[PDB]
Amino acid sequence: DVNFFDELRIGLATADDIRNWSYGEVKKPETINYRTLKPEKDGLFCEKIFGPTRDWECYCGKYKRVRFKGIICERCGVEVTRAKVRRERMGHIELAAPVTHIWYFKGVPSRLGYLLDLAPKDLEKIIYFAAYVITSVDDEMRHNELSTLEAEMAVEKKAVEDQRDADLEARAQKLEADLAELEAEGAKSDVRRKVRDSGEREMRQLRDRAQRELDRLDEIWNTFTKLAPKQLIVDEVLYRELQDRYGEYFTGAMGAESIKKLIENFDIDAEAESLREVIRSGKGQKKLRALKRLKVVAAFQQSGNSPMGMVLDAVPVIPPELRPMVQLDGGRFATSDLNDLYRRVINRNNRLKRLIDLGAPEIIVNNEKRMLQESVDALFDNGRRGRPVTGPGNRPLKSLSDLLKGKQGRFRQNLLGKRVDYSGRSVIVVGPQLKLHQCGLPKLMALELFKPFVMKRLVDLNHAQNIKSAKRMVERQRPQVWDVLEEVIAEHPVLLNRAPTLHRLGIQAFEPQLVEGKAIQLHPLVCEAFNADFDGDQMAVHLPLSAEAQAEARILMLSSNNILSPASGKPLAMPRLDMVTGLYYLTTLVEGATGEYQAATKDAPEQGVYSSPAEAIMAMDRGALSVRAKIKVRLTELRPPTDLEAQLFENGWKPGDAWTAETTLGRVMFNELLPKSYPFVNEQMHKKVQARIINDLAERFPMIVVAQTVDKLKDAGFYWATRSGVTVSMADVLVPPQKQEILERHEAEADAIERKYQRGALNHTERNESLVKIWQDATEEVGKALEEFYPADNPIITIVKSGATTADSGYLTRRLVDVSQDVIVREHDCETERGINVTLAERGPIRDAHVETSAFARTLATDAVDANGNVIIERGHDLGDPAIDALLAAGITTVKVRSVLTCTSATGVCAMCYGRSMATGKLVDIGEAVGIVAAQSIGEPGTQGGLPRVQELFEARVPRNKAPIADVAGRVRLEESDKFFKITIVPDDGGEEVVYDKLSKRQRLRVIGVLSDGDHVEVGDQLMEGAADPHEVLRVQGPREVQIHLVKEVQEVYRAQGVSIHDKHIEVIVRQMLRRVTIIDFLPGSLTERAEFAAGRPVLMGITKASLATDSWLSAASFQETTRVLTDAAINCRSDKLNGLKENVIIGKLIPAGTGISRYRNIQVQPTEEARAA
Ligand SMILES: [Zn+2]
Ligand SMILES: [Zn+2]
Repeated sequence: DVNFFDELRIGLATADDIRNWSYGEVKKPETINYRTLKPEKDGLFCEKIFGPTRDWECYCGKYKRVRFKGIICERCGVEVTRAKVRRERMGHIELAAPVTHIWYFKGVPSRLGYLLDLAPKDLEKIIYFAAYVITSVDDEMRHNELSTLEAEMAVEKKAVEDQRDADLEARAQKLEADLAELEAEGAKSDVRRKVRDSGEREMRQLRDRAQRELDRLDEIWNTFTKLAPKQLIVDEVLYRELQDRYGEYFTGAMGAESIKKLIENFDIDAEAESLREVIRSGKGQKKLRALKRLKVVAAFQQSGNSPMGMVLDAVPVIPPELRPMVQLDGGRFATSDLNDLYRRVINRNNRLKRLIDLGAPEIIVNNEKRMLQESVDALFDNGRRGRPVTGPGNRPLKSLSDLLKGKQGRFRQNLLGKRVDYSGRSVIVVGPQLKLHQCGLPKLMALELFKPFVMKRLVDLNHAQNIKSAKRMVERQRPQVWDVLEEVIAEHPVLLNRAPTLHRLGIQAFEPQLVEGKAIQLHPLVCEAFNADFDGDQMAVHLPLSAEAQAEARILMLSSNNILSPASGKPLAMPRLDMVTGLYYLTTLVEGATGEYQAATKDAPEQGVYSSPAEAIMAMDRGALSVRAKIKVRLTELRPPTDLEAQLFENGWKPGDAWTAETTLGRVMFNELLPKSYPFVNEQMHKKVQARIINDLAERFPMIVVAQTVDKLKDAGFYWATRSGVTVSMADVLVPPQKQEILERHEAEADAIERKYQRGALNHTERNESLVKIWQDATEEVGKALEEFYPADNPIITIVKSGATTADSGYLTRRLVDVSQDVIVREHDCETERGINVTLAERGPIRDAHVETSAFARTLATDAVDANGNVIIERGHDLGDPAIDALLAAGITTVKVRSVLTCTSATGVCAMCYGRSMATGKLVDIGEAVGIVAAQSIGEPGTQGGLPRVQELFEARVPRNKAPIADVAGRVRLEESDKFFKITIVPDDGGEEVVYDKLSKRQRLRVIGVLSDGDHVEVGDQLMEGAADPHEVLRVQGPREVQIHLVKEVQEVYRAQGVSIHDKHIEVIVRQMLRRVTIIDFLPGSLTERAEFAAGRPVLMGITKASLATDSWLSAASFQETTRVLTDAAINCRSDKLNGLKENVIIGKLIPAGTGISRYRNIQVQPTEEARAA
């Protein structure tokens, strides 16, 4: 209970370790008495072994008081201690015969098979009593008596030969005399042939019968002469022969005990040195099988674990409370399957003792041992071999393997989650009147949620004197407690979350406000992040308790601090669907509106101007001014545009100054919502515009400003969405009757052309092309009507013009997370000069469309200067959007920017290489777990040329349809075989021509225009449109290029669906694929870390393979291939440093990211001496 450890080591549990764990051997397969329902002595649940059922009470009760702690009762053998030990103490079962641990024997690849060099099929026949095996052979005695045995054996083989030849002549003698005697008597020719045919077969059968024994004897002599330990005999009559004669030279057995003997007479070191020598002689299958086999042999040599652990002499029994036997409510009983699996083991084990003691033919005994062997396999991993053990209803029993994994739908649930106190949920309803940092909380829910809190305040203010009175006071919902609730709730944040949780914005903090009703009121702007429809969705509420937790909610997870998508940097809390149309209408400009500005001439002065913005309101309330009119007024509090601001002042400003411009009264009221410092906009507030303006604000103003500014756009957006006058009815939804009639000629002409196609006037391609012209004619016709058909001021069009309008992908996101979770910023700067080139909106006489996801939010590796001229931007600059335009003037077409691919940080990555945090808009903060955020940023749209191609890339699999890349630079010769293509590259060396043999015409050539014969080609160009083998480009272009390629492919898929993911997210995932280099040979094994590293090569491997290769063994176990990881980890005897965050989550430690880093969890908070005086 120290809560802070360092390592976690695993190793094969020996028979002694098991005996040391156990608190007593369970001897009987008895659960509990059928009458008293008390635990039966010496059986499962035995209180003597595992512990008491009641705290400080022995079984008989002689010592039933709270005293006598840790004293064993001399009548029932029960220790006097808390009943909790009934969940910590184990038992054991002493096996009358050894047994194999199914994990090391059957788990692929066979650990025992590779350890003793026995094929798995052969090994299976040994442990399950299908064939004998030679344990020991005495050479010297055999060699000395070899002569006599040979002589005696020859005599025997001859005696058979003398008999065989002597028998055949007798039958032939009879037939010779018999057939002739029958021939003497009148008989048909066929009769003689039948007898002779029978006689010939009779002889044939007789010689072959003697030949059989000759081959048998020969096999006996050969098998004896070449007898050697580890040999296997399946005949069982041959073996019987070897025992009756020559029985003193050799020894053989079956089952686990023979396997145990071979391990006893086994020299790892002796063997370990032979196989090390064996690797050099024959390269191929022999050395390969030796290479694989040595890994296990070396693991046993380096570690102190005895390979004897693979065969158990004792079996551990899990505590009872984890396999509990419980009396169900309603009279029935329920119990774990382990008890029936343990029952099989102990039942058969005891019967064996019986059989052994009685003395029984080996068949009966061996049959019992095999049964015992199988019962332990079922106990550990049921069904792993043969038909699984089934109970009633033919359902397989839950083995230990199943319950550790979760093989019966338990693992998923463990990472499906664990439940938590101080929580609740309910259906959500819209909260249009809430501030962004607030949420509506049903009073009842907030009551039960804060129950403990309001209880203390209810007692302190002496409404009730004792705590018991406070509990009943809240339980009965006394009217006095509602005043104490607002006091405990004040400035106490809560966490809202809606499943499924895709990105980190799926959980946010809010200021709880007590509300009437049983529904949660959610702010309307956060619907985007939660993907929360109001069709009846429910949301969960959690209550942060500790100071650190509350602070994390106020600072890290607060609603108004998280506005920008942590994937694209785009704003999410930006208005949508209602406020868009409302703001669109407010700012729109209508010609000839009431009060329209008119520059009156020669009879009166202009009538469109107005004294101040307030006056226009009085003209709008009266019928004088339409908010959407083109009037002009003089504003004294808004800031003028940039271009017009220079002409007017250029030296001072207009906090109290005035100025005139012509805009809609609405466009005025709109700009009032923005900050005072922001320049006037004066535009129809299109959907796209609001994104621009909101983006700009995030860069120029703090968060609180944008939060309050978006709050003001919500109110205005809604208010004018109601006065918008947008409703559906018969007229608007009506589809034009003329469109249906015009298509009749459209459909008759497309069909009339089909009647001419059959006649022979079709011309076979123009006809098909002409039909498209007909079909295209209707498309043109609908456009000819569409805007003219429905009045420009149509509410359906206005909604369009304004812009207002599963687990398979989450399966991929899980592998993404598990491969990148340990990637966190660990230092501000690694100081590396390396970087990568960005195209930066090239091809101009023109900005690249993908600059926002490749160049935005980066940092320069080298200064950017435009020659001839001054340096445009200094290295290490943030490369904001304003910087791009400044860079655009210089005419630059490439930029070097730092990246996590080139970062040299020993641990994790550095801030400067990572760059700007998408959520904060500033430099990324040390400790940010950019890996998890990256996996989410990629996984979320996964549910949204699709997921198979993306999964094909991240898993590093050979492309579905392979496409060749250029192996060397030079010109290209193109040839066309029948149904094939040949592509020869004539190098500029010019050396050996590179020929790409056979290429399906179905997978046509790539494009520059389309490639032709004789074009120049570089060292990495893709020759045909398709997916190039990532392992191919790796060996060709090197690690730095494979990353550039993969990112280009992944981002192209997401770009195809209109998803904006910044490259750095994808890069974080790719970086983890090239971290290891294969050695396998100057070193023992391949795939050591690049930093860990006698020549090795750069390696490309999938996320699933890369994540399973992590140094933590319990992280790889909770991920995939559970049984496999433990077996290899137990053998190697690995120790986990508990460095990654997954591990700490399991044991309950602080994750080494965010508020858990060393630098951040050791802050000392003391008040300055200067402040205390006050
Ligand atoms: Zn007792
Ligand atoms: Zn770096």
